[PDB]
Amino acid sequence: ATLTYPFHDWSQELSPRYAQLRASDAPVCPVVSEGTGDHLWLATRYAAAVELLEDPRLSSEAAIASGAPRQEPVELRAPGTRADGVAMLREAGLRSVLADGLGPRAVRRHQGWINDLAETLMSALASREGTFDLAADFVEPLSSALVSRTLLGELSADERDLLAHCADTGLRFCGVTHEEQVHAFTQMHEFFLEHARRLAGTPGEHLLKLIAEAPVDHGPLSDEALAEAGSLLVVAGFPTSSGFLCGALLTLLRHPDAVQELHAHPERVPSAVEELLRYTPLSTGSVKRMATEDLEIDGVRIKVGEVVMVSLEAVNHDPDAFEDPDVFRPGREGPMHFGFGRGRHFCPGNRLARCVIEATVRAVARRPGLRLAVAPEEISWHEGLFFRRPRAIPATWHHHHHH
Ligand code: HEM
Ligand SMILES: Cn1cc(C[C@@H]2NC(=O)[C@@H]3CCCN3C2=O)c2ccccc21
Ligand SMILES: Cn1cc(C[C@@H]2NC(=O)[C@@H]3CCCN3C2=O)c2ccccc21
Ligand SMILES: [Zn+2]
Repeated sequence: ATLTYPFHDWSQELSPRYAQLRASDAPVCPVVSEGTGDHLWLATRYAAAVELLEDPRLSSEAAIASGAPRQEPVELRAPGTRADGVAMLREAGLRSVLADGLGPRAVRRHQGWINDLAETLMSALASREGTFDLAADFVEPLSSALVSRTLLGELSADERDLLAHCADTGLRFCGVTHEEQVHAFTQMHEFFLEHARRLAGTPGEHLLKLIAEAPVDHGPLSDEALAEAGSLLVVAGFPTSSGFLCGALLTLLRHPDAVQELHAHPERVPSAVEELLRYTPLSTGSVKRMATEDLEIDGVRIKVGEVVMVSLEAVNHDPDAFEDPDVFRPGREGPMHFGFGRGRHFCPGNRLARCVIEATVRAVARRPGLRLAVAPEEISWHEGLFFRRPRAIPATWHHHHHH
């Protein structure tokens, strides 16, 4: 009877399993990894997720460590490496560099070109008669520019392609062999071992530069430590940004009334950004934590060493938190969504993410003539990715009204 994980819901149609688990009485339900056979706890209710992700007895670092019970088929690392950029920066005493390079000051430095670039990419599409692909010709250049200009430094087109390929090949439940999946991480690691210092020295204020230039104990930060930072930034910023912006465009274009309302009321755009983060399902897996001591939540005993997963998508679609959870309702006042997680490990990139998301929403809201070119069921999805992404977003112009 035991349920295997994940649920193979690669499109935006969420698996019926979440509702089945949310209806269970317990705050966590047992599942078994389809890949490793590890037994895992899974939370799907908003209430349970708040308590679990606020608990200091559950450790992210410990669930990332090699050997932990895991949901993914292969370890997400170059073998023999720590591959925990967050722990790295904490160890190096560099938490403030990340906060400073992703905080509201950083956003203020980048929002100008981010908005100009969103507008450049969208106005460039106004010339297309017939069907064009918003994924290839809007999301990928915008997400590539975000990663290069705010995170890694000046990337060549080939380097961008390599890093994007490593993320798509490594961050998967299925669709590639184990050796190909390992090779994604070793290729990314070897790339940054060679190039991270050079990238950190390219012009601009990208985060890798700030990290490489920050004083730490005993000489400059090592090539291995910079490499660990590089791989963290790729997996944190690249497939997330491209997957989310793709899914958010699909949500907007499936709700032309919402787009038309934002066209008439730009002051409503920030509320729509937050609802996009609740409503648009990004990940096919779960955030995870390891218990560092026995604990009991609402009757369930979790033993030290066991791993607790929280499905943010399940949580964001919990009808006990959100009335009509499967309705895209941009003026929803609350409650607070789990699109960026919760607690200690709440996404440190959230301000930069919101900045790019808002730029994208406004580029659409200015042009309510932008339409999906096919029915939503006619969109094809990359199967097996941790971060959902359609193969293409075919779009077309009904008219060219803009302001
Ligand atoms: C420039 C873009 C981004 C950067 C630099 C970034 C950075 C990061 C980093 C470093 C972490 C790990 C934090 C930790 O474990 O302490 C993280 C976690 C997270 N990020 Fe972001 N991120 C970006 C974009 C996004 C986007 C677009 C989303 C969702 C739409 C997102 C959602 C999340 C979530 C839910 C977590 C929590 C994972 C957990 O609890 O283990 N991020 N991000
Ligand atoms: C942002 N983010 C952090 C982790 C944990 C761990 N931390 C790392 O630095 C390395 C780099 C390569 C893989 N890593 C990890 O999986 C993670 C996993 C899946 C998706 C996104 C993730
Ligand atoms: C919505 N959302 C969920 C996560 C957790 C991440 N999701 C996965 O599928 C993979 C599978 C193996 C481990 N994973 C994780 O820890 C996440 C990270 C960054 C940005 C957004 C995120
Ligand atoms: Zn108008």
